[PDB]
Amino acid sequence: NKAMINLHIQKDNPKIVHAFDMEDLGDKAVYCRCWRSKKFPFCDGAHTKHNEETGDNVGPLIIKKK
Amino acid sequence: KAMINLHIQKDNPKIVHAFDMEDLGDKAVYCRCWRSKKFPFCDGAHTKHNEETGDNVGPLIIKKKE
Ligand SMILES: O=C(Nc1scc([C@@H]2CCc3ccccc3C2)c1C(=O)O)c1ccccc1
Ligand SMILES: O=C(Nc1scc([C@H]2CCc3ccccc3C2)c1C(=O)O)c1ccccc1
Ligand code: FES
Ligand code: FES
Repeated sequence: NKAMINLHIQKDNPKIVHAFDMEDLGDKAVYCRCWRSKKFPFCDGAHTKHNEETGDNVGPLIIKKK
Repeated sequence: KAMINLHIQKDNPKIVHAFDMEDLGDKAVYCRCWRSKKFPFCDGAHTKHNEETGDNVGPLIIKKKE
C-alpha cells in the first residue's frame, strides 16, 4: 500500500469516478477495475497482462441483463 | 510486488463479478481500488489510498435514470 494503482489515466482529475444509467447500457457492459485499459472505464483485457506480469488476480466488473 | 490487489480473495486467480441490472437498487457503487472491506462494493477506502499514494482512483456507479 505504497504504490499508485492508476499510473496514467486522467491524472488532472483528482478522483476518477464514472456513473452510468442502467437504462443506457446495452445487454452488457464490462468495466475495468485494473486501470490498465486503453478504453477506460471499459475493460479491454489489459488485466491479463497485468496479472501475468505482477502475479495479481484482478479482473473486470460485468453489468448485464438477466 | 507491483500488484493492485493486496488482500482480496487471493485463492481466486482472477476476480470477476457479474450482476444483473434487474437485481440492482436505485444506485450501486462498485469498488475500483481493491481496498474496500465490502468488495465488490465501495466503502470509501479509496480516499485513504489516494491520500497515502498520491493516486486518484474512485468508484463506478450504476444507477437508475432520473
Ligand atoms: O476479459 C474480458 N471479458 C470478460 S472476463 C469475464 C467475462 C465474464 C465471463 C463469464 C460470464 C458469464 C455470464 C455473463 C457474462 C460473463 C462475462 C467477460 C466478458 O463478458 O467480456 C475481455 C477480454 C478482452 C477484451 C474485452 C474483454
Ligand atoms: O456515491 C458515492 N460516492 C460518490 S458519488 C460522487 C463521488 C465523487 C465524484 C467525483 C469527485 C471529484 C472530486 C472530489 C469528490 C468527488 C466525489 C463519490 C465518491 O465516493 O467519491 C458512494 C460511495 C460509497 C457508498 C455509497 C455511495
Ligand atoms: S482491462 Fe482492466 S479489468 Fe480488464
Ligand atoms: S472503496 Fe474502492 S473505489 Fe471506493
